[PDB]
Amino acid sequence: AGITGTWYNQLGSTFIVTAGADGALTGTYESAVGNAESRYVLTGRYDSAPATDGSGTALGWTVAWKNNYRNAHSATTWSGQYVGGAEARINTQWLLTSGTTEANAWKSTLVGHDTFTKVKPS
Amino acid sequence: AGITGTWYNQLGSTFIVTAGADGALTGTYESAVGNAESRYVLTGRYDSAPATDGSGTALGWTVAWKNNYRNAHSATTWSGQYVGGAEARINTQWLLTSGTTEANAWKSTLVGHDTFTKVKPS
Amino acid sequence: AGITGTWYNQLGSTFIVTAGADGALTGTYESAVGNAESRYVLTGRYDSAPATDGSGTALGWTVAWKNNYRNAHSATTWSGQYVGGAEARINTQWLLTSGTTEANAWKSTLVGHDTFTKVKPS
Amino acid sequence: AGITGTWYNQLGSTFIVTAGADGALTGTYESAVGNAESRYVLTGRYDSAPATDGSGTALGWTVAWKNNYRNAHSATTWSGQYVGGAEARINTQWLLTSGTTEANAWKSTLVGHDTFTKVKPS
Repeated sequence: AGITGTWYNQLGSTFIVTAGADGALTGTYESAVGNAESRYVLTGRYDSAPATDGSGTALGWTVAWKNNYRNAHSATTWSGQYVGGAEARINTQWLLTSGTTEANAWKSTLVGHDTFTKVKPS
Repeated sequence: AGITGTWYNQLGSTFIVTAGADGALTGTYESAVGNAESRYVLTGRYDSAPATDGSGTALGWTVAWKNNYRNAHSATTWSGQYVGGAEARINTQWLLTSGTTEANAWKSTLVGHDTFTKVKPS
Repeated sequence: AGITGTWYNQLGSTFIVTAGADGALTGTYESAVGNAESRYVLTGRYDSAPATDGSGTALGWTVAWKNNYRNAHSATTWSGQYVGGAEARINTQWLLTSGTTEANAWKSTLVGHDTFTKVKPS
Repeated sequence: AGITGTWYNQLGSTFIVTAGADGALTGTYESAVGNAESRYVLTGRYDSAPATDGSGTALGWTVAWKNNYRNAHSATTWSGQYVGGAEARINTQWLLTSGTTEANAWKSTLVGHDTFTKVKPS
């Protein structure tokens, strides 16, 4: 429970994630709101025995932007924490790297944040 | 091939990973050499068909810092690219997130970089 | 209008800043609203001829967390952009490096994000 | 106390910087080994009473990529620590932001690292 299920960020993006008993996160990422080729494999890990003091649950997952149809030659990883209950939400920061020449290494990695909630937004 | 194998970073951390045809990354991590008290589960994704024009192969992976010995209440994700050849390496940046309370949420995430080689460092 | 003035983020921090003619940012950052021993010097840079296509105004500044009464032995740099208009704001990502040692250098840099508006939260 | 002076990274970029006794950092950056058009104002802050326990000296500075010649509608912030001695060096992580539209704001900011030494490498 808790992590398992559908999450939406505040810009029309989805991922259905199942959380395993050991600490696994596997699922998909529907980069577009719906369509079977904006969909990408997702896998990750989470603190499957988190503090009880009212801290968040630490987690991260990875998606590589290749599927059956498309390749961005790149990948994103999210790192953050899960908060349950009233405003259940996943707070993250993310890195998105592209394969580059050595020459372009330096401009290879974008950084950002993102918040997913259990209820779609506007 | 290439990616599958054992990897070392400047600080003597190690990880043994398997790269699957799909795009799966599966192995373990160790943040303190010698001992298996720092053996944690790694799962990830990589670009199973990258752009042969000389660019790196994009990938990322996650490690939840909980195993059967200790629990850290935090996870790390690595974003980066793999390069093979005589100087084979994985160059990454990473986010380390600790579960916190609303209060310390601003102190939740560590950022860094990491270069992994097939050869143990001095 | 523009950048020059008073800004607020969600957590009760303010800075007052003057946007110099040729590209300077100078001012003070108060981490606690109405608290004297929490003012620190701010210095920065911004794009003084930003585009005319809707884009934001690139900017960044720095605070070394040392003043008259306190010294954290650390520093933050904010990088982001300014948007004027009805919903004026400065969207930022920040890095916070503390002085560490060789050994502990890995755990030296906090990463995050922040948004300042001309009009207080609640 | 030896922050002021000339600094190099491996991609043949320099900055010259003067560190006042008030926490100020003023200087020039020059992404080209030589070349007036490649010069940009630099301004920052550092910790002017750093601990003497073997920790680096925390600092950061900003550069807005507009000068008397060019405008890149962006700015970099570097955050990091000065390490003196004979292996003297400034270890940083940086954030590069361009002015984007709200639409492209997600790919606004690059991340990376950089090391500077008082001596040009390879």
